[PDB]
Amino acid sequence: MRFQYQALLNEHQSQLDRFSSHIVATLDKYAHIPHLISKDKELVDALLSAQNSAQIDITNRYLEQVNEVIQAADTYLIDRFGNTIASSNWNLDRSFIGRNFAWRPYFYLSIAGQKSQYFALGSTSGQRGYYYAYPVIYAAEILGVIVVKMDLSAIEQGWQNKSSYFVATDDHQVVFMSSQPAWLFHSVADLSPAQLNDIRQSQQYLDSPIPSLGWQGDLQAEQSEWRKPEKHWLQDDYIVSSRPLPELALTIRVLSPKI
Ligand SMILES: [Ca+2]
Ligand SMILES: [Ca+2]
Repeated sequence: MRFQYQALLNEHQSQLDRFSSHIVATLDKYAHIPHLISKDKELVDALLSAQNSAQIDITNRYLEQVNEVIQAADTYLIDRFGNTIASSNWNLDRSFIGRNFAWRPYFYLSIAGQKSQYFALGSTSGQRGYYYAYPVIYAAEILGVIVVKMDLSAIEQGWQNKSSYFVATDDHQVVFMSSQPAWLFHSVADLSPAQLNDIRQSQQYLDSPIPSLGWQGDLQAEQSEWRKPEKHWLQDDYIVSSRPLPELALTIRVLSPKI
């Protein structure tokens, strides 16, 4: 079987190439949309007359149309103070209208004039998403931020292997996407109270308890093994190959049971 270990690592490299490709192709359908619509009349006019209900009506219906064309979860416009003033979900139970997101990194970074991206557990929706944001600029001034939130299903559904698993981990090794849903919002390895407090303060996963999956291993290695404490009652160990995707601040990992 060890006569098969290198071959498995080689196959892992191909799986990571194919999945990373799928991820990039899927995100590419949404990444440029905030810039595309950012200066559109409907968005700028709303930011300039945010308390004009007829204008907000026009802008809400436009964002709803855009959101349907791109098949995103939500597309919404935020003023320069962080308040959502128009949104594709204005007519849904999860309406973001009136909610303030100045505390979210995608708003903090984009109101400073740059494009930004982020992933999180949605605070109003309760749904995970990948977020792209872009500043709305008119007459050389930043007036607000436009955001597109993408549901993660098409990415997770692209993992079709039935003999291996994948997880996408953030910088604290918290599992944000996975082919095993039970591992979502758990860390790969134990975290200290201080680390858990930092995650909680960021609100990236809201108030989610972040339990530990308890694996041990070199989480910084491209090719490694994850094991449980010796003599533990379940030794579900794995051969694990990892591929960081810096732009996304996520590392993709493929896990194959060892033996
Ligand atoms: Ca435009
Ligand atoms: Ca084993």
